[PDB]
Amino acid sequence: TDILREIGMIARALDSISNIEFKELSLTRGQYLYLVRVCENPGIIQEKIAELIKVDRTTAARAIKRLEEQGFIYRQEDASNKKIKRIYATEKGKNVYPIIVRENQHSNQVALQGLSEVEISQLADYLVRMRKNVSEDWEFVK
Amino acid sequence: TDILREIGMIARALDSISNIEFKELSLTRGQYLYLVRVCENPGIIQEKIAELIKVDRTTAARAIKRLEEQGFIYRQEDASNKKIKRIYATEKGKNVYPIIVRENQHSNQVALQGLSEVEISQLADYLVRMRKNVSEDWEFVKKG
Repeated sequence: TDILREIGMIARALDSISNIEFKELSLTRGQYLYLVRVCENPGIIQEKIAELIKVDRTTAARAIKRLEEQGFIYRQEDASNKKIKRIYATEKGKNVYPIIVRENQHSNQVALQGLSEVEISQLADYLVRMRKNVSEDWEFVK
Repeated sequence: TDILREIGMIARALDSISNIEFKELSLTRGQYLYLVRVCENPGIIQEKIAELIKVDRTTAARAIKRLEEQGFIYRQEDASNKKIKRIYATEKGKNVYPIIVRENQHSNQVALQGLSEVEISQLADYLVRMRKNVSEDWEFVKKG
């Protein structure tokens, strides 16, 4: 099979599922990805967020603004440097985060059905290496 | 290691690379995905393309609509049912398709650097299983 094509189909199917199940939480269209990174990294900046999620800064910028408008996060300029805008989860964001975490844990269980622990262990090694290979190529292309 | 987290980062990284490299070819934002499926499946219907690419029917309709506007594909209405449209690549779509095919092949080579033939074969098997797993779950979720 086409390895990258399979990876893309897995990613898009998961995204399509989330657009349905997170509809009532207003975290569709990948919004939950951003909230998860903000909750795991209080005080993080837009630039770093895009780096982690692997998207362009304009894309990340729009996602963050939307999350703010929906009340999941808030931003605060640094007193020292006005240029640094730190992102934090609001009470609402910290409230829904756990559901997203558990839903993600469930998605993994669904995706990994049929695979044993040692098989999942090898898979993990291959994927991390691929992610590193592709992330580096992205930097190079950027 | 969060397996799906890795899968997601790899997919988004590739998408981000495509948005830069296909910019002059008018195929960014995943548009190349639809052109490829159309060239691989001449005459395919919108419903089926969304199923293969794993997206909702409206997202696919939007992508297919943009491809038509940018002259990559055309849609012919079925004689028995005007609402059914078979999608075909235009001359422009066919001319560009090969470039996309080779660019995707290059992306796989970059991604798989270091992995042996045997490891890649095992990976392929694991990914096919995963894809079937999540595809059926999506199908179930959709059949609400």
